[PDB]
Amino acid sequence: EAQSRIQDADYATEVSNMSKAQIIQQAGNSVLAKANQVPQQVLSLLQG
Amino acid sequence: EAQSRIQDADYATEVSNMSKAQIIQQAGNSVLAKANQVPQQVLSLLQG
Repeated sequence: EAQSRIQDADYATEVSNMSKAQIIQQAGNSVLAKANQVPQQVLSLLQG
Repeated sequence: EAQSRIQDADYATEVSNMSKAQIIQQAGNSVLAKANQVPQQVLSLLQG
């Protein structure tokens, strides 16, 4: 029982952790796509 | 007489003893099955 106390992660805790990690990752990927939408306003200015 | 006083267990006493022992054994086995119904709720948590 004491060894179980020391070891044996709580599935509730790591389930919540991975869920929020996955959402943060997807948010980061979407924001990365928005930021990698690099300025083409420079291209727009170029022909002006 | 004296040897009978020393030896010769009381059939009433050991009949009662084994009866309650058998009941305790059956109760322990049923509770053991209930406990060995080891957490599957973690499995439910996973797909969420």
